Amino acid sequence: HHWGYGKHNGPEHWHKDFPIAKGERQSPVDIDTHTAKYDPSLKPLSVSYDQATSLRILNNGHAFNVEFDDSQDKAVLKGGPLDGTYRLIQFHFHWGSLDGQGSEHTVDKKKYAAELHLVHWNTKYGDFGKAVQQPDGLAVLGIFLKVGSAKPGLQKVVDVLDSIKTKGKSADFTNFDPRGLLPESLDYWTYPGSLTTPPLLECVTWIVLKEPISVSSEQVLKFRKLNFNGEGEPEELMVDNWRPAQPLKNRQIKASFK
Ligand SMILES: [Zn+2]
Repeated sequence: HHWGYGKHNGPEHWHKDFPIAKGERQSPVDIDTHTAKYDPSLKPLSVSYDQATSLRILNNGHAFNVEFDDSQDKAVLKGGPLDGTYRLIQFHFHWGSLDGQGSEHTVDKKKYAAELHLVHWNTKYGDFGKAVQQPDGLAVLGIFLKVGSAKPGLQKVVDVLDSIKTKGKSADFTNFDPRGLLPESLDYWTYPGSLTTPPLLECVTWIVLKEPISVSSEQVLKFRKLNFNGEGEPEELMVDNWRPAQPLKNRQIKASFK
């Protein structure tokens, strides 16, 4: 015990250990599509994942992370609102107990069934731990998931989840291609924000794609069989591991598209 997503340790309690939870640039936020303004100076997003090297998948007790080798510029995000080069370190998801909830960002108050976060750190700061101390340290690519057709490129992830059911379990997860999780369009919204889990550091340029990917009910059902607890502990399904929308405060959300 420790922050989490339960009644006694969930998002409304995080500010006691992490006072930045009530900060000026917290995430996620609701994206009001009518208020977001098209910014013609935003540059196309460059997602360069052809040399991505996945290594491992880990249940960390709040989500599962697919981890990459970030010891060289293999998988990088550049362009869009970003200055410089950001290296992929891990992706993970947030999801609900029901299809009507699960995403962290919302779009005109709509909640999606889940949200994928591809986390990248700015190579100008040398390593992730230094990057999170900087206002432009991370770039997180957020992708909404809706339930409908299966996402073929997700299936290798869902099929390994039985081997990392409980907190602290990991499994080898090499040769996974994250290009198979992207939608067709790279149109996006962007704003300055934070990590959505403690320590809630205000170090993220968010890039949230407009186009959701579709996953099947069977795929998200397997997410919901994971556990927040460790092996041999009372079972607590890993569901509703999302932080709700936070006040936008003095921020503007920009759109890459008209
Ligand atoms: Zn996340």
